[PDB]
Amino acid sequence: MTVAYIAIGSNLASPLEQVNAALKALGDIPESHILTVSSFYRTPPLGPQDQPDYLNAAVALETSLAPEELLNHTQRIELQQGRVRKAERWGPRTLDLDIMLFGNEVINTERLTVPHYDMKNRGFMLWPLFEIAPELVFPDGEMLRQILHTRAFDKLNKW
Ligand SMILES: Nc1ncnc2c1ncn2[C@@H]1O[C@H](COP(=O)(O)CP(=O)(O)OP(=O)(O)O)[C@@H](O)[C@H]1O
Ligand SMILES: Cc1ccccc1C(=O)CSc1nc2nc(N)[nH]c(=O)c2[nH]1
Ligand SMILES: [Ca+2]
Ligand SMILES: [Ca+2]
Ligand SMILES: [Ca+2]
Repeated sequence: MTVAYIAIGSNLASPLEQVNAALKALGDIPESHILTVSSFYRTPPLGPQDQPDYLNAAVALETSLAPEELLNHTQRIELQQGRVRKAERWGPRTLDLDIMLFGNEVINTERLTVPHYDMKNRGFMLWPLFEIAPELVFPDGEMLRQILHTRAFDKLNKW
């Protein structure tokens, strides 16, 4: 088994409903069990700002799936919750499931890059992650606690 950490975001079609439904669906992924769910946070949009605020959360999922098999499931769940691809970069969406970490693994395939390429620069990923895994160490040895101690991030407000 490995513990995967997944970032959840939603800013369309009742984000609380989307995230609750996503948590049910994540539990239903085979060879996998949810260990921990963070608080829900209401966060201002980064990137384009002409969209509603996000609900952000993090989940710890213990799994014996291959990393790309986990991605298969997270993509399925997004699509089944009505996620539609628009032309605008970083536009709003009903559900976004980003695989932040897959144990200590470094993965670089055509479909999957882990650790998530920008997570160390995103408070809306790191703060919920710290809530559920304060002892976390990244594959490169960096400590989550040290990043959050050193780098300027806005505090998150709970939903
Ligand atoms: N760690 C990861 N988690 C989820 N998807 C990933 C991933 N690494 C690569 N991908 C790939 O990323 C592709 C595009 O996903 P999108 O959701 O449109 C990017 P985004 O989440 O809007 O932006 P971001 O990656 O800057 O957060 C997916 O089809 C998937 O194949
Ligand atoms: C941080 C950042 C810097 C520069 C350009 C883009 C971005 C995005 O994250 C864009 S996509 C995105 N932006 C987001 N904003 C919030 N609050 N929550 C999210 O889950 C979320 N996802
Ligand atoms: Ca399961
Ligand atoms: Ca994302
Ligand atoms: Ca995504």
